[PDB]
Amino acid sequence: PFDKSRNVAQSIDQLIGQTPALYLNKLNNTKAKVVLKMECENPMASVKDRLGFAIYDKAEKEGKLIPGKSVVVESSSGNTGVSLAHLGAIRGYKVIITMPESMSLERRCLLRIFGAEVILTPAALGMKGAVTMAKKIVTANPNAVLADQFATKYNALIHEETTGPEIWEQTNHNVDCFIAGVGTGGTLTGVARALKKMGSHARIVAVEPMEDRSLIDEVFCVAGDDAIETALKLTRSDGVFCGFSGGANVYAALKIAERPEMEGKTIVTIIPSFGERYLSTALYRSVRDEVSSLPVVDASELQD
Amino acid sequence: APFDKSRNVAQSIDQLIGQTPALYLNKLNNTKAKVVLKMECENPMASVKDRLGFAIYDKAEKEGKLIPGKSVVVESSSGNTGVSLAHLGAIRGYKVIITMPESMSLERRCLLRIFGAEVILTPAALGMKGAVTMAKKIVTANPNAVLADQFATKYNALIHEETTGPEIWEQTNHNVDCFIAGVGTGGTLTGVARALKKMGSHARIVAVEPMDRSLIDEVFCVAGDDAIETALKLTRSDGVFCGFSGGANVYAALKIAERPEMEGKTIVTIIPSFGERYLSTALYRSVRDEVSSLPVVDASELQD
Ligand SMILES: [Cl-]
Ligand SMILES: [Cl-]
Repeated sequence: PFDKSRNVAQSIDQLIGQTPALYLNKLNNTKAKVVLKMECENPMASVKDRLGFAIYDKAEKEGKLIPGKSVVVESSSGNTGVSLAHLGAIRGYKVIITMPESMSLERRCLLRIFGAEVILTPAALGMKGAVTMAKKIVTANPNAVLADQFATKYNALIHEETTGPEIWEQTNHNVDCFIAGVGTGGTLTGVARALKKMGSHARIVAVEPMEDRSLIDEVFCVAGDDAIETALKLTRSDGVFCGFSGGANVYAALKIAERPEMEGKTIVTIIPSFGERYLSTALYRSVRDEVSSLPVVDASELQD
Repeated sequence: APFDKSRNVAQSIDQLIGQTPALYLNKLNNTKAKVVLKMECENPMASVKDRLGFAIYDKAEKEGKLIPGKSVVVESSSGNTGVSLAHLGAIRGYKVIITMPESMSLERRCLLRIFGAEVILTPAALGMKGAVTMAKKIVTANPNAVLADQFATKYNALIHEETTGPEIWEQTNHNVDCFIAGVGTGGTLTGVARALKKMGSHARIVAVEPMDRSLIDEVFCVAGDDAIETALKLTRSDGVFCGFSGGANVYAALKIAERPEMEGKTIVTIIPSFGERYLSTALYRSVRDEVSSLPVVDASELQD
C-alpha cells in the first residue's frame, strides 16, 4: 500500500491505482449519491494502467515474461497498448504494436513516444490483419510473446484485487449499485466479484452503448449521442473531463439515480480515461468545429 | 484532520488539486546523487497551474474580489494558466473569457471551449501583447468583469509556500539539498524556496533559464535542444511524459547531480505539465514525422 504523501516512489509503477473518488455535484439533481471512481487520474491517464502493470508483474512471476529477453507483441493501439508500451519501456522490454494503417496518427505517435516498434497493417484487413501480423511475429521469434493472452488472463483479477477494494474502502463499505461498461477489458467483472466477496448485495449494472450473467443484474443501453452530450455537460458542470465510456456511464448512473428505490442510496461508477486523448476524435468534434470558425479582432482595435 | 483522497470520497474536484506524488529518477540518472521529481503533471487538469487556478478563485472569493455568478473572469493566456482558470471557473459558475492569438492551435481553442469559456482571438502579428490589450478592453467595457492576472500576481508564490513546498518537505523525509525550477512566471520557485527556508532546510535554490531574486543561489541556463532531447529520453527511460519545462529542469538536475559535492545528496525538481497536451507541437515533432512515414505490411503477407 504505497503512501504518496510520505514517500518518494521508486518507480512510476507505484503511482498506478489508488485513484480518487468524487461525488457528482452540480450534474446530480437526484436524491441518490453518485460516486465517480477517477481512473482518468492514473499516470498514463486511464484505467488500463492497472492492466499493464498486472501483465508485467504477474507474467514475470509466472516466468512467462523475462525482462530484456521477451519481446512483447500487442495487437491493439488503444489504452491497453499505451500502457504496455509505457511500462515495457521502463522495464527494458522491446514492445511491438501491430495496428491498421487506418488508426489515427495520434495513436501511432503516443505509442512511439514510449519507444514501441509500431508496425502498420493494411486498412482493408482491419483488426484481423493486425492479429495475423502479431502471430507471424511470435511464430518467427521464440522470444516474442503475445500480450493479449495475459490481458485476458489477468484483467478481472487485477480489478478484484485493487479497484474493487479501493471503492469498498472509499465508500466506507456502502455501495448500493455499481455501474460500468459491458465491454470487458473493463472493471465490471472484478469489481463485482470484490463486492460479492465483501458480502455486498449491490446491484450490478452493465452499460452497453448503442450506435458472466450471474454477476450482472441489468444491462442498461445508452445511445451514442447521449454519451457524447453527457461527456460535455460533465466537464462544464463538475470539471470531469473524460472519454466516451465515461459519458455513457454517467448518463446511465444519473437515470438509475432517479429510481424510487435508489433514493438515499450510493451509486458508484467508473470514469475510465481522461478526455485529452480524445480532443481530435469524434467525441469532441462539435467543439472543434465551433472553434475552427471563430472571428479575429482587427489590429486597428488594439494599437491605441 | 486533512482530507485523504486515497481513502475517502471528495465533494469537489478542487480537493484533488495538489498532493501530487514524488518519484525518483532511475534509468536516466547514472550519478551518485538522488533526483526526486515533483509530479505536477498528475494534477486533475494535468499541470501545476491547477494550484494557481484554485488559489485565484479560493483566495479572491474569501477576500470578496470575485463573486460567484456575478464576476466575469478575464484572462489573456495561451497557456496552462488559462486552461485552469477556465476549468475551475465552469465548476463555480463563473463566465470565463480567454483572449489568445489566432496563431495558437485549434486544439488549445478546443480545450478551453470544452470548459465553456468564451474564446476571443487576436491578430497573429501582435502576439500575446495583443491578447493582453484585448483583455483590458473587455474588462473596461463590463463593470462585472475582472482581470485574472492581478490575482495571479498576488497569490502565485503564496500557494506554493502553503502547499507544494511543505509537500516536498514531507515526501523527501525532511531531506532536500538542492531545489531546481524554472524562472518563468507561475513557477513554483519563489514559494517553494520560502517554505524550504522556513522549515530550516539548507537547500541550494537553482533557477532554470532558457538559452524574488534574493532566494536564488544559482541561475542554470539550458539550451532548447537539450530540453527537447531530455523530454524524449525521459519517456523511454523512466516513463515520465512531460513538456519542455520539465525537460529543461531534468537536464539541469542531471548536470548538477554530477558535481562531487552532490554525492549522496537529494536534488528535487518539478515536472510542471503532462506531455499529452504537447504531442502535436514542436516538442515531439521528431516522433510524429517518424510515425507518419512508416511502411505498411503488404496484404499478400497476411490475407489469411
Ligand atoms: Cl472514459
Ligand atoms: Cl513540463
